[PDB]
Amino acid sequence: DCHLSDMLQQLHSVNASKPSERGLVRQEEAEDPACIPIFWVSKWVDYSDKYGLGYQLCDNSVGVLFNDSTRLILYNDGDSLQYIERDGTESYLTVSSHPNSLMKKITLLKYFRNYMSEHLLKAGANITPRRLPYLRTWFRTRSAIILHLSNGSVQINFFQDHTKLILCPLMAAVTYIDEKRDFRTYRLSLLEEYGCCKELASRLRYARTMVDKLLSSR
Repeated sequence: DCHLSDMLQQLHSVNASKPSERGLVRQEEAEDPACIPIFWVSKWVDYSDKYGLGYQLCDNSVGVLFNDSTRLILYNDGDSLQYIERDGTESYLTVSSHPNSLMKKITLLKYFRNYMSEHLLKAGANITPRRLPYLRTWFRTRSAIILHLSNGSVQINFFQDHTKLILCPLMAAVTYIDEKRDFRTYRLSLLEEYGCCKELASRLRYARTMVDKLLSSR
């Protein structure tokens, strides 16, 4: 796939520049507003033992990648749906149309929505952004969950300190959410030029290994 291999080269480039080892790091000069992401995952629920993975995007739409490799998205109007078949065929319908064949999946998505609404907090709820994607694939390690969106964006959420990266290969940009929920969006090639802090550098090193894993899968 194109977007992942571009992302890999982009990450390699920044990491090969050893950006945290500059005399003076000038991270702020690498900031670029035109590169702020439009979509990212604000909440997620791993029910992969039985059903699949539920998630909410920053616009309050919710999606599920089911164990059977199909996907369902509920738009933030709370009635419109997009169903994506195993083979990639997408169709639009409504919850209120009550399609008997999809009622199980609709019920499961509503459960995920309701659970995330009452029991999880929204990630990146303060971000000012600059079609809706679905979750292509995901996996987790001991320290992070990795989410690959259909627009090419890769998001990595670190468990131990609540930090997050949103990587976009189209904009060649990374958005970093630190422990304080402070966020900044950087052009990768400008990080090469101006440097960055040790903690973003280490997470970009981790990100590269994660993109390797996604590619070797694929």
